[PDB]
Amino acid sequence: MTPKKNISKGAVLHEKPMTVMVLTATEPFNYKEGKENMFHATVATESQYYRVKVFNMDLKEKFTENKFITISKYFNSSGILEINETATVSEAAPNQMFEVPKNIIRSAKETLKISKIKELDSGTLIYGVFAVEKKKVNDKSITFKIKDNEDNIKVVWDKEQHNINYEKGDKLQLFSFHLRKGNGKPILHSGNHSFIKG
Repeated sequence: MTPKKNISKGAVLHEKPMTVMVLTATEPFNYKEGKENMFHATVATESQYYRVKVFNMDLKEKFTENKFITISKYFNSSGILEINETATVSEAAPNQMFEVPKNIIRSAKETLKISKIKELDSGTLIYGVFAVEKKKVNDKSITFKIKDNEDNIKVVWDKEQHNINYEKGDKLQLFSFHLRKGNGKPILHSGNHSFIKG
């Protein structure tokens, strides 16, 4: 349970070595005061793409775009790969490299429509780029209203005493926001590793 530090629960250990190609990665950022920084990344095999959360800062150099890395002892939290100090992350061997299908790359950088987001299971982590229609700011949280051409949903953010400086008509890129579906209009909500980046 110390190999599983900073790892979301339910996450499954994968000793099975898998080589991926790095599509993108964010700048390292503080997600919890007193904790090591983390960054978000998007990777891809031939078959499909994965969203990745990395909690070992000693790996930032490794996570460069268009690079191929072989990972092992990584975790799987409901389709999301979580990498910590337990994992082995090395530069890939050439024979393990591959060509990533175009449709997979684009499906990785594609942003779902809000109306189709709303149909995903509650608890699903939501990534995407959305236009901002409306903003409400108070002391507990900031509530954005993001819009499509067809639909709008509310993205409420409670955690980092409002470091963010985005307003109406701007474009927000979201990371690891929780889709909450209950008795009422579904919302997107900030979680532990949730990250905004306009």
